[PDB]
Amino acid sequence: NEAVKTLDGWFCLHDFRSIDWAAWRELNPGNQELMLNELSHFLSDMEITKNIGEGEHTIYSILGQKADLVFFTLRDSLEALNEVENRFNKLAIADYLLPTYSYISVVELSNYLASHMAGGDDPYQNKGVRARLYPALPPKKHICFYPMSKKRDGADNWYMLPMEERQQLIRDHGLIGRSYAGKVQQIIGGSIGFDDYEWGVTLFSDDALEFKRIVTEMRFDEASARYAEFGSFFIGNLLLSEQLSKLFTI
Amino acid sequence: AVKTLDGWFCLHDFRSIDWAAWRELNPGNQELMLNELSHFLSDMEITKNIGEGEHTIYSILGQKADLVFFTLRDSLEALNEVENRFNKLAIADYLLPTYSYISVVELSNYPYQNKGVRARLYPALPPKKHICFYPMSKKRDGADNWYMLPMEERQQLIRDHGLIGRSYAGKVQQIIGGSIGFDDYEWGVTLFSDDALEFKRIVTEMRFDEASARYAEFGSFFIGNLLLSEQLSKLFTI
Amino acid sequence: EAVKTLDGWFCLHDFRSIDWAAWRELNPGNQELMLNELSHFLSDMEITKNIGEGEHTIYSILGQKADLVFFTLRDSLEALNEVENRFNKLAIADYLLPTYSYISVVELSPYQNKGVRARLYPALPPKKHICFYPMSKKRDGADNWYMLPMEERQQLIRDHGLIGRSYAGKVQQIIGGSIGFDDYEWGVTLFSDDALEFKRIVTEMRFDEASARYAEFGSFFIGNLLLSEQLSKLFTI
Amino acid sequence: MNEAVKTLDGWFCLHDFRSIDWAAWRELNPGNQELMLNELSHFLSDMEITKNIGEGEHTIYSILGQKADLVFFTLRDSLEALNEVENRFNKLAIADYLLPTYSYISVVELSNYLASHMAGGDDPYQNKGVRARLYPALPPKKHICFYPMSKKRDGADNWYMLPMEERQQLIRDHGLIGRSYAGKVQQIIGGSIGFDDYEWGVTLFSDDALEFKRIVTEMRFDEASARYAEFGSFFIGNLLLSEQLSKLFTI
Amino acid sequence: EAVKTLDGWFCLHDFRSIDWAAWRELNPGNQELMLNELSHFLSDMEITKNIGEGEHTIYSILGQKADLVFFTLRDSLEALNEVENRFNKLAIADYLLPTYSYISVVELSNYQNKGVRARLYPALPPKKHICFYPMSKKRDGADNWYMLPMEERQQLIRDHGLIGRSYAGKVQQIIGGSIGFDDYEWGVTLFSDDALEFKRIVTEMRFDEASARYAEFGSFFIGNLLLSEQLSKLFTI
Ligand code: FEC
Ligand code: FEC
Ligand code: FEC
Ligand code: FEC
Ligand code: FEC
Ligand SMILES: [Cl-]
Ligand code: NA
Ligand code: NA
Ligand code: NA
Ligand code: NA
Ligand code: NA
Ligand code: NA
Ligand code: NA
Repeated sequence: NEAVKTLDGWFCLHDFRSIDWAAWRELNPGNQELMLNELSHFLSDMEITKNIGEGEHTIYSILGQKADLVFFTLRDSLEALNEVENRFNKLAIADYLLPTYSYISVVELSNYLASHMAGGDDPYQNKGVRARLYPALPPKKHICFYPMSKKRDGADNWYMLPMEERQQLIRDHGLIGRSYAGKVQQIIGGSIGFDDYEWGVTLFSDDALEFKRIVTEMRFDEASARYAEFGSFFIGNLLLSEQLSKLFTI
Repeated sequence: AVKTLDGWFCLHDFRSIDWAAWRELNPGNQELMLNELSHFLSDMEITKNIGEGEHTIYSILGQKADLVFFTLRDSLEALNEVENRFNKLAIADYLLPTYSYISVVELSNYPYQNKGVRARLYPALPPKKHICFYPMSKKRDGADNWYMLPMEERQQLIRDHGLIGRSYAGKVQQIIGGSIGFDDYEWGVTLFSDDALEFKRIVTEMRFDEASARYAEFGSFFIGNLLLSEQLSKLFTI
Repeated sequence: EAVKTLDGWFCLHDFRSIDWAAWRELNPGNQELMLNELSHFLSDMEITKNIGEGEHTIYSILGQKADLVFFTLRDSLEALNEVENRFNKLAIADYLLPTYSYISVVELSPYQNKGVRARLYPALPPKKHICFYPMSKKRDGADNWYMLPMEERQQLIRDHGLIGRSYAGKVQQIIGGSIGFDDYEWGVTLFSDDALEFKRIVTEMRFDEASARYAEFGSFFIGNLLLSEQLSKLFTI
Repeated sequence: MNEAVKTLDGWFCLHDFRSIDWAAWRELNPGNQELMLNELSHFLSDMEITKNIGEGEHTIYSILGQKADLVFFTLRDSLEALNEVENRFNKLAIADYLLPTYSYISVVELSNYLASHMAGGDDPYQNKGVRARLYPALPPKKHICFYPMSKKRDGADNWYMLPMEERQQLIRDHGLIGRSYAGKVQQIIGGSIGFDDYEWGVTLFSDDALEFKRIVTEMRFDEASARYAEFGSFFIGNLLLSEQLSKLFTI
Repeated sequence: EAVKTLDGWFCLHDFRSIDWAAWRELNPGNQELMLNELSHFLSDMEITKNIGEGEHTIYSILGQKADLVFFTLRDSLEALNEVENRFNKLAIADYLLPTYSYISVVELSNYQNKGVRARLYPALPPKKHICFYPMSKKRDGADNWYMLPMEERQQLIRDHGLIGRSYAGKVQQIIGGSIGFDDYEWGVTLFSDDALEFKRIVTEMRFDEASARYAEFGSFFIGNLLLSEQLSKLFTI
């Protein structure tokens, strides 16, 4: 009956793309170089915004046919995020990066558990809270993304549960997640009102098998076993600018 | 069974921009097509001014769409004519259809001369910075069957739903379009706000209210930023 | 305990999207030739109608699902498929892209009775608007229509019909049975001069137990009557 | 504890649904069209040879609606032979104009819910009546109906949790309805557990398409289907002989 | 309460459909050059197989879902993604259209032991046929695998394994865990010289409670072994 409340940080876009190798193959090397030069300029623009504290971004190569690349971008406004989107699509090389999936969310800190001492202070001025709402992206070797929702299915209805019961379920969920400290970092984007599921979940690790371990362990925790609804899963490997030229060289 | 008052017919027209093909046009042809679109929109502005409809444009975040054209007309004939004349614009070959929704502005009984009722059936569109659209239906699933509830139960559920919505006065404006008989869900919901986080807040709060917790089925969600006709030239300039 | 039906014309709902980008590239003379051929095809349809061997009508569809629906009725599946092939062989059909179709047969849940024939071989009323959607009856746990005893189903059907009778002169329905023919169990076509009547009747029925508990719906399509004269206007950019 | 159904299995089956790309076909001049039709005609006569030496069957139906315009139903004695027919077909020049819209892989199946021959030590695959079912001759009926289906595993309606004697009863009652359509509807059941996305592909043949509606409707009120049937898409079509193809493909 | 797993090679199931119409437009010379490049690519993968750093095989797939599956196993996600990108950059890959893929890791559950290594880093038997499908365990009302206590689940897995052991020598299985990696929880590959053994084992398991009550299935793919030396014949029109 008591709705969850959230603190909300950067707006987020997960932008998945497949490379149109057949078309790219037809460009002569000089034109490929010009397009990669322009992309490097765009990416340095991204880096400038990161270095003044106004957003974040990273790129991972995606395994399988769902995508070749994910561009994960965070900005302080939907206007800025959409401007990045348009600037990217207007790049010459974007004609060769075909959209296969996207997700819009906002970094979310819910109030199921406390993130700071109660008592009148502005949480947005708490620098530990800020480090979570406006997260620096760890350059971990692997990324995992998937959206999810909470079930509203007969006797398994998360949104009919009272606050104290949801708090208990989230608390137990967090005990598992905290046991992966130093092995898995999570960024939770809330997407109710913004996209097709209720959260977009990003995990970072140097060992992709930690994704399998934590997701499996949580699936036996009642919060997920009874109430999790999952979308598609995407797994990838860190892709640094220095590796893009190689990737786009046939 | 609920009864309703019904206002303007509505089209949400979602479009993706085909940049790769647009890029191949020389600047003169791009300008010609944008000028044709500009006259199309000024003709829609006239219809808006004479009180025979409304329309607005928002840029859409993510890959679902680049633009939404939200048009309201007093007849399905007029609405279909707008749609066909839009599709026949040269520039429409570069605006690819990704999703659409058809509905009618709805006011339930949970009069047409009443000026306050008219303001809702024939709504002026607020030029808010952000839009949110999603369709939804009510469940008919085992023990969670909205349409098997007696009228008094549904009236209580709607009443509690409305109390939440009233607490967002001044922060979120809603247009509810009925679509039973017209499209694949039962309502199209359009929200307008200067702060997109208010969409997240109102939709989350309603999801813990029984009327939605037990009975709501949701389609896809679209969020966007207001786009004025005068900004189209810049958007389409590569 | 299974229902028995009387069966009439075989029906095709053929939804098409207009490929404006390609159509735009045709010079005016070629557009005119293709419209001339289409006008010949439609007069062929009209001849079958006028000798009592079928029916047909065209409506413009709102939204992106389709631009046009061609609703054709014929006395055999061979004749229905032949119309289909003739239509797709038209030059202009290259610009009418297929987006959805439905196959059904007009259903009454005797064949010399004139009143029955008027239902099995229905004249299409030239109403301003059309509504189409397919549906099935649920087989879902405790909401299982096909496990109900005949007398229960009969009662549910009765109350459904009372609602329908109250829309006499506002909505005309054609019910096509499609069990064995398409992906749902019925195709429902509604005709009216006031499209809000579609919303009213479908909503009122959805609160009736027959639909509230047991109805499963496909996509809905709503449209406006398109006469031959208005086709030339439509296809003139 | 729970006894799984056992099956006898015959020819492997491909239902290959295709849509005609009239816009592309229209751009060919008559000489090149006739030539691609000639190649198709030779292909079909080679299939006819395979049928005549008892190594398979095949038939063609025109499909109503937009799901497809044609179905090529092919039966062969091995998956290697079936896949070679498929590839050889796709390599026909005309196949570029026959766009794939749906396919189904199955194997002609005779379950052991009811007996097909007297118990004993005899090899059923030498029983000529059993063979007539496992390696079915295709009747040249005017109409075909195809749809895949599965049995539900959904809460209290779980077919695969039922004991054998209860499933036997349900199938027995199903068969009583089916046998009442003797001379009106012929069925070929292809099992596809492990081979495709549903558990069976069902093909019906009849000279009156309304018998399809009649039998399927009547069965849907039988408990075996009312409680446990899960249905895919339905396809209905009209017999198309090879000699009718030139007329079909003449614009 | 949660299962713990040993994890071996990372796996890619890469399903492709041949674009026959585009391939037909190529002159035989270009076709041969593209097939030569593919042959070199495959022989490089054979080297990786011979030094024990991975595995791969190719099967032709029945029906329209695909024409080929490329099944590749590598010791890192970096090495797997590199194979994938190298493949897509082959000229011939423009004619091998992607129709489905699966990412998993060979999994041994706890429900250098040289015998363990033979399962985690499996040699691929050159069986005449392959079967692939993904699956998950249900979390649906009263049929919720992940809410069962460990002892119940262990019993269900025990009975499941008895069935699998009775097919030893006829069916070889590779179970890939995919929780966190793809859309289902496992990818299941079966190998056999008799495709009917796929139907027999999968059917028999479906009447076992572990699958009857709790298994959720994706699409099924079946195919015939395709050696590198047979590719020229397949692609020659
Ligand atoms: C992995 C993974 C998933 C997705 C798969 C699954 O849930 O089965 C996953 C799913 C979710 C989902 C939805 C939610 C939103 C729940 C809601 O608001 O109803 C959601 C929400 C939370 N998670 Fe979560 N998670 N999660 C971690 C990993 C995963 N988490 C790790 C690691 C940590 C530990 C890091 C940290 O301290 O924040 C962690 C902690 C939290 C906390 C903080 C609670 C606490 O501190 O006690 C909240 C709130
Ligand atoms: C947002 C949103 C949704 C979408 C569903 C969701 O769970 O997100 C949403 C959904 C629906 C739906 C269906 C219905 C139709 C009920 C039915 O006929 O089943 C539906 C119907 C009503 N709503 Fe609704 N809403 N809603 C608001 C926002 C949202 N509303 C705000 C704000 C207000 C407050 C407006 C005000 O009173 O000033 C508000 C009020 C009403 C009133 C009473 C208004 C009046 O006449 O006074 C009726 C009736
Ligand atoms: C509209 C609409 C639907 C769509 C379902 C929905 O919930 O939207 C709709 C749905 C169905 C469906 C299925 C069936 C058949 C299901 C079955 O179990 O046989 C089905 C069958 C019948 N309907 Fe129906 N309808 N329906 C009307 C409109 C609609 N109807 C109007 C109007 C009338 C009143 C006209 C009259 O009195 O003749 C009317 C009456 C009947 C009668 C009684 C007349 C007769 O003998 O045929 C039968 C039987
Ligand atoms: C039509 C139709 C369907 C699909 C619609 C539905 O609701 O099932 C249909 C569906 C199925 C399905 C699955 C199965 C698989 C059962 C299982 O193994 O679970 C399945 C299996 C069988 N069917 Fe079936 N059918 N079916 C007929 C028509 C239809 N049948 C006609 C006709 C006959 C009459 C046979 C003849 O004499 O030629 C007939 C007979 C059998 C027999 C033989 C039983 C007996 O002889 O007593 C078995 C086994
Ligand atoms: C575990 C688990 C799953 C997935 C669900 C879950 O994790 O709860 C799981 C899934 C499957 C699936 C599908 C199939 C294929 C057919 C099917 O019903 O889908 C399937 C088929 C087989 N399994 Fe299976 N399993 N499985 C074990 C555990 C699991 N198994 C353990 C254990 C062993 C015994 C190995 C050991 O521990 O020493 C074992 C053995 C086999 C053998 C025989 C192998 C052999 O003799 O070498 C076959 C055939
Ligand atoms: Cl902390
Ligand atoms: Na990839
Ligand atoms: Na703030
Ligand atoms: Na966008
Ligand atoms: Na339209
Ligand atoms: Na057809
Ligand atoms: Na290699
Ligand atoms: Na194939």
